[PDB]
Amino acid sequence: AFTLADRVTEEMLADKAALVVEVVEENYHDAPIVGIAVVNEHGRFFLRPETALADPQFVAWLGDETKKKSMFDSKRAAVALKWKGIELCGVSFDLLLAAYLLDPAQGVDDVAAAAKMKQYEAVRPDEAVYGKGAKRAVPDEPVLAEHLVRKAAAIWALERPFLDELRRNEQDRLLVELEQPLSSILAEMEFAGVKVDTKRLEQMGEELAEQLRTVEQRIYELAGQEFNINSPKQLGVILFEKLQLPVLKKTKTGYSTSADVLEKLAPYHEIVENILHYRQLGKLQSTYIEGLLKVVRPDTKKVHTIFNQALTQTGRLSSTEPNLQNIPIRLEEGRKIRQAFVPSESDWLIFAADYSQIELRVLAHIAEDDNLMEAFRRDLDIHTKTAMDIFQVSEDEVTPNMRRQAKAVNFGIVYGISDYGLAQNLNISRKEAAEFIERYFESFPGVKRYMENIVQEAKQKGYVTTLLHRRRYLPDITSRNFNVRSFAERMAMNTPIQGSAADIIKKAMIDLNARLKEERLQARLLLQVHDELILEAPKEEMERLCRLVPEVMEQAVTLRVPLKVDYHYGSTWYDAK
DNA sequence: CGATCACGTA
DNA sequence: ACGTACGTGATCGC
Repeated sequence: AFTLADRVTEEMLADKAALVVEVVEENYHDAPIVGIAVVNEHGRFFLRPETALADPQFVAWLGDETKKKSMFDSKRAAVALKWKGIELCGVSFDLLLAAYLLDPAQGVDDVAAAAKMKQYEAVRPDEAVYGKGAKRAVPDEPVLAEHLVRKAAAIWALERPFLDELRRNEQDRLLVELEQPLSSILAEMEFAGVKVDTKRLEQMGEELAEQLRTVEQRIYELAGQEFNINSPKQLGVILFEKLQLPVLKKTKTGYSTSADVLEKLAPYHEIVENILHYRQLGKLQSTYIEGLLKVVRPDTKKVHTIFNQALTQTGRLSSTEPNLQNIPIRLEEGRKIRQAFVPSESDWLIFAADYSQIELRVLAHIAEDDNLMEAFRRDLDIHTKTAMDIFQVSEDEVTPNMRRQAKAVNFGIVYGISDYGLAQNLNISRKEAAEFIERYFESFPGVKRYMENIVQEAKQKGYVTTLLHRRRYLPDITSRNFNVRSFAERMAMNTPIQGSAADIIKKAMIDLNARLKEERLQARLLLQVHDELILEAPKEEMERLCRLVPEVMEQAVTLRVPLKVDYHYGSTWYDAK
């Protein structure tokens, strides 16, 4: 049972509690809190939020760092409270992050899923309580109050067994010193948001709209017929049946029209270059103009992403609503989108700092490959050096094509090398790709030993680990299906690299936040994009940031090779180049 | 409403 | 025979 409380009392304010601050909307920015539950040594309490959040003693308790709270997804609560002007402190255990670290593959998205990992089932999945999609709703108070108290009771019961397993895994510091402090930093970044120049975005959409109309009219006259260019089915009929273009790859239902396939078809018809261009413009228009404008806040003109900290299988963050980790940059036309991302205050600038080749530097460290470590100790161009070694030429004899192919080898090595995967990427035969791979391992025998050993270790232990002891279980490493087993082998090779790189930048973020506070800088973190950090700061702080930010990022961990950070700043995200 | 294509990023 | 890890939008089916 539990107390359905009319007022906040002293016994609800104990120095250790499980706390539920329920935000049902999936995007929690400026979202309602629908109910609160507190479980502690004195009992179990449900509080209505309009009462609790107006009570100065409850607000003081929330913000008291010495009053310890155990929660699930405390960032969601912390951010929803920030929009109400209320500080949440003292979160000493986050069951979402604890479950994520123990096993990211569970996809633990609610308390019930985490509870099931320890044979605790006296709590309902959130989706069973609130419903799915269209029929999603907050239930009546008796039903809501029981759910929130059951969630708090589950958190109360599950802290000890989760912490015990984290300790056995040597992941306790990973939770308490990395992921939990990072959660507070992400909460601040999301709450700050990024300012958008919506007038510039709208002007870009207008120009894109004209150019789409121009290319689309060109495609129709080249096909002698109007059709929905955005339908892969209609497009496949036009290309491979009407225009009789060669079919070099079929999908499941019909024909493949992916950009790769289209590159090869461009010699046969002028329509193919136009379809590629039409796809480029339509992607910018639908996803990065129209889509961005849909989630810009009309009052502040800011976007407030949500960084999912407990989703990826490697320890990376992801970013949603909007995804600010896939804003175009590779092609100049899309890169101009970044001109619409601007500082949030006048006389401020965008500052962007990125690790140089962090994945291959991590590989050099974990493989202890003499040649690879020496290449980074010389700060060589790694792809040119790889071409020199693979193709047995001096630096002067590396042609652009040779560097391009060596780069592709380097990407395959990080991803989990295979002759078929490299052959697909370089448009060469499997036998040729195998020759490249054999030459690579002759030049980097420590990497070869590492890759063999990590696959065997994944088989023996059942999992692989990162530098800071994140883990990923790989049960498919023992499969007798070649495809399934090969997937797991590539994951064994890639996850310690991608995951260790994630560990490093997460530590850098914690270290940076602490240095910014010590220095009393106004500069603030806005975004992380896997190997880069984006900040905004007064123009008068740029000189100090040019020294501080790369140093903090470079010193976040000590590896057998240096870490190298490049940086740029300017009046928009585009200009921070 | 739900997988599939496709394409954007590191 | 599949490159590693993500998210969004569109089409198309029931």
